[PDB]
Amino acid sequence: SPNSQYLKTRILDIYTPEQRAGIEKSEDWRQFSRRMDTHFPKLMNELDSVYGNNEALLPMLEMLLAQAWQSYSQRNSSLKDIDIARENNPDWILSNKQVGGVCYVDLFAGDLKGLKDKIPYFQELGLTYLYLMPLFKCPEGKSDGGYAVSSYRDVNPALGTIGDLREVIAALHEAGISAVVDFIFNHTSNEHEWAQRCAAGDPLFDNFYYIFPDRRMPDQYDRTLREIFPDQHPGGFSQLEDGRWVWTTFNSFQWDLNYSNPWVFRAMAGEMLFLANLGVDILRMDAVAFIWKQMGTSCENLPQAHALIRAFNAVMRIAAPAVFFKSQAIVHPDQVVQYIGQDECQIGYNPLQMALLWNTLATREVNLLHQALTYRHNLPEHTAWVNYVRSHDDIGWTFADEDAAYLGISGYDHRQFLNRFFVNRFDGSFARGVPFQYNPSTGDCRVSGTAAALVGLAQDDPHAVDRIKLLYSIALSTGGLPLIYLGDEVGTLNDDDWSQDSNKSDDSRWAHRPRYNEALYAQRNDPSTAAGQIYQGLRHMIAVRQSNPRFDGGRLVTFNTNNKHIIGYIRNNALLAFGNFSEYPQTVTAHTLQAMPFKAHDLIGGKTVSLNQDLTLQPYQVMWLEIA
Ligand SMILES: OC[C@H]1O[C@H](O[C@H]2[C@H](O)[C@@H](O)[C@@H](O[C@H]3[C@H](O)[C@@H](O)[C@@H](O[C@H]4[C@H](O)[C@@H](O)[C@@H](O)O[C@@H]4CO)O[C@@H]3CO)O[C@@H]2CO)[C@H](O)[C@@H](O)[C@@H]1O
Ligand SMILES: OC[C@H]1O[C@H](O[C@H]2[C@H](O)[C@@H](O)[C@@H](O)O[C@@H]2CO)[C@H](O)[C@@H](O)[C@@H]1O
Repeated sequence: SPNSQYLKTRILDIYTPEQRAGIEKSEDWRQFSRRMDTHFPKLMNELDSVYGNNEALLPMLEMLLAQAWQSYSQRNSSLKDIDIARENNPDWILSNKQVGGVCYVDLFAGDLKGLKDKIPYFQELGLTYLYLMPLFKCPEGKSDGGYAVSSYRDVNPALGTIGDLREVIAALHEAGISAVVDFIFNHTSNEHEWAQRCAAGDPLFDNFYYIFPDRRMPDQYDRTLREIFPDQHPGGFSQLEDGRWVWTTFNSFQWDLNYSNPWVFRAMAGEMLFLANLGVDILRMDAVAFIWKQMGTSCENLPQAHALIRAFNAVMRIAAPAVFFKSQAIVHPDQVVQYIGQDECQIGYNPLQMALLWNTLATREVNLLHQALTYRHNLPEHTAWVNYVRSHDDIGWTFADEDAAYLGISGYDHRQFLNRFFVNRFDGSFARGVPFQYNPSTGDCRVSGTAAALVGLAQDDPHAVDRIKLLYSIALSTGGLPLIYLGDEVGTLNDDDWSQDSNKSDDSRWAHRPRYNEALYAQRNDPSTAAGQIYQGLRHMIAVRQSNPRFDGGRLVTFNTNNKHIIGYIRNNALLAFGNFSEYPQTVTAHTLQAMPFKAHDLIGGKTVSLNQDLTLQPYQVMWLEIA
């Protein structure tokens, strides 16, 4: 394998002797050169572990590195300052000051210019992180909400132009807000030029996807493949009009890119650099679990998949240090955490905590939640969880069967209950969600519906508002970067047109993808409305989280409350949080609190709480007690 010095000499060969001398003395090159030496070894090692002695590895690497230099050279000065800042502050992601929000530009603000006008609200809310859903060109009609990309360079015309996106990102930076977008690197739409040219037999795009002559291999692969959208098609393949079959983990119009082809890595690395120079701070690595296939395996979380992401990481460490990755692996907890690392994905969605928040509301028992916060919360240094309550996607019950078994709980039976409860098919349920992808051959099913709809706000359940504040309080204080599903802060309900919409009716996730509700937002400052109660409640926790250093970092120590309905944990050995998941008053005995100070200030209610006597929490009450 070649080394950093050798490759750098060849990168400079594109310059005339006179030009070369000038480049080598420039600041840009000095920085690039330094980063090459520091991070190239990792890049080479990761790529070698995946491609081995492939003849195209060296040629691809030099092409990519030449691109990396040009990209860094062109990179805007303001972005390079951010590169330096984060390069010397890897834990910026762990700061309690961070609070993120996510929205669809079209649903929330119409278009990019309209989004730009919403920035003042984002600052009002206190956001320092804004994640925007798929913005680029995609097939008209069904595109899996923009996740079927037909062009990584051209913005969806309905949203604006690439120029408007640049302006938006710069406006967010001016407002002290980081820009976060998806890096849909596991697949493209079947209308993408690469897909068309590959299928057409263009030699320049040979093996860019996984195409087969018949069902021989697809049937073999399907013996071990998990079905993501069983409603759309069985297994992981779709048939082309000409009779061939293509690997399609998700919708039939989404073709899995073939990373076993080094030129695919190079191609996508190029797209990553493009986004990088737009000033994107964080890239949501869509479907990281599926980027490597191997017959006989689930084709999820394979070693090469992890290696490739680490290879991508190195490319950013070299040509755009400010760009961090956000893993979005919704898989077994043991696999989820493997994507999180300083040299892989610095942050990642925490589906375990999210799924258990909802589980606890249904069961009223914090057992599983406590277990998770105790054994699966702390992460390696320089990494953090992205804690959330809801997202653009359905809710999956991704807790570990092995973990549940320890608690005497049958995963299969328990999920059946949860699914029934949240789709209002369980006596007394307050949830008003709808099913998603019920799989008759496995019994699996997921849930769609907004946070407000799932807690009973649709029917005006008197506990609805408190439930919302309770869930968000935990995502906001356990340690990690909290990501609010914009619209939740005012109690937005399900969209009630999706089921009638020809392009959405077969995807219930659209139920929880409502448009900006002018009426609810207009009530955010009115304490007598649910919108106001929710907004002020959440805004206060946001204010406290960001100004109080006791919430800093991502580490926590659980506290045994001795009450199966109350969750408890301590941050920095100075903040004791209690959360009552019961609709009835619940007590934490004075005996249980003997090690605590006689009195402590509750940052939530603002009152002084006595801990030398039984502490009774009202239904769904949350307390953030300063014990130090
Ligand atoms: O305040 C609301 C209700 O609270 C109480 O009922 C709770 C239970 O206390 C919880 O434990 C839970 O019960 C679920 C259980 O979590 C779930 O696993 C499932 O249990 C199955 C089990 O999986 C299966 O292996 C086998 O053992 O059968 C079990 C029973 O079907 O389903 C349980 C619910 O049926 O949630 C309920 C509901 O919140 C309290 O007892 C109620 O009176 C009260 O209304
Ligand atoms: O904050 C220290 C410790 O307090 C509690 O421990 C209790 C325990 O539950 C009782 O069984 C008894 O031993 O008194 C202890 C207090 O001195 C929490 O339960 C525990 O998690 C926490 O670490």
